[PDB]
Amino acid sequence: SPGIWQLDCTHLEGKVILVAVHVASGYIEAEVIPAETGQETAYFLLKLAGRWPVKTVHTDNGSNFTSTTVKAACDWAGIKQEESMNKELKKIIGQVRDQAEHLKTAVQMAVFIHNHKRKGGIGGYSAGERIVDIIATDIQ
Amino acid sequence: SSPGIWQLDCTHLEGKVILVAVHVASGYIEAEVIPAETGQETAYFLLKLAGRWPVKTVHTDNGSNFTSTTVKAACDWAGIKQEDGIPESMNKELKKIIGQVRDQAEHLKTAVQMAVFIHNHKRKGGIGGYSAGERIVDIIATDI
Ligand SMILES: OC[C@H]1O[C@@](CO)(O[C@H]2O[C@H](CO)[C@@H](O)[C@H](O)[C@H]2O)[C@@H](O)[C@@H]1O
Repeated sequence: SPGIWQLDCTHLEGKVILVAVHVASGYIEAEVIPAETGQETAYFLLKLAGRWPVKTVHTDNGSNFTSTTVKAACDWAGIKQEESMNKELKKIIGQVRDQAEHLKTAVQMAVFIHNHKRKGGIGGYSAGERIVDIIATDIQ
Repeated sequence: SSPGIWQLDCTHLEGKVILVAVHVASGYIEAEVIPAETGQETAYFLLKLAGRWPVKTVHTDNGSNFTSTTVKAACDWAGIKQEDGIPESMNKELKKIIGQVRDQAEHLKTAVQMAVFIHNHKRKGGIGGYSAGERIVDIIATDI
């Protein structure tokens, strides 16, 4: 399961947030985009796949994933197309929304907070640690 | 060669600005095309980067975008030690790869990400070696 991601959209302050969750780790990446378009989705996926070993993305079946540009991006990147941390992200965005002028800044603060937050006590791991451990282990 | 050290540079192509972050120990890169080297764009890039990797230190070219208060405030928030002026065949490398995929993309920003993808997946050191992508996670992993 190291190459499995789930992608979802969130709408906030009349803007769109694209969120990718690495399913096995809970690690997230996110971008704020003007609108939920095929071009933006394709670009997002291309960035994701240049950064992590992406094999499969699970999506809602919106039209932004059907587009020919998204299909070309996925073909090129070797990606196959097919809420727990999602309500959380919204939560953290609120907790810090005041520390920032723009929405996209608060979003990236929340991603930061989420990915570095240790789960559990001493002995625990953050999501950022889990994803790299999983991938490093897979590579052996 | 600490695992937490990144170098940021900029490169210009077709009248556009590419901000590049290089994980020094592994050669792994991240990049974005931005409208101009401003404080807020730079600060936004750094905050995203720090959200995705354990960034302890960033070496910069001391450009005016880094001396801006917006960037210094981002580094402070993210706990990044900003090291300005601390010392490049990487930019030559990225530009070369960008050339090899440029006719597959309608827009430069797309060709840049494709180039980043190719660089990070390229096996270095022969069939027996590893890519920058493999190297960064092997270096950064705390519990294998
Ligand atoms: O290069 C523009 C491209 O980047 C995206 C994210 O994929 O926009 C975000 O990232 C840029 C680079 O950091 C920022 O300049 C921009 O403001 C931010 O929204 C895409 O939306 C866009 O196509």
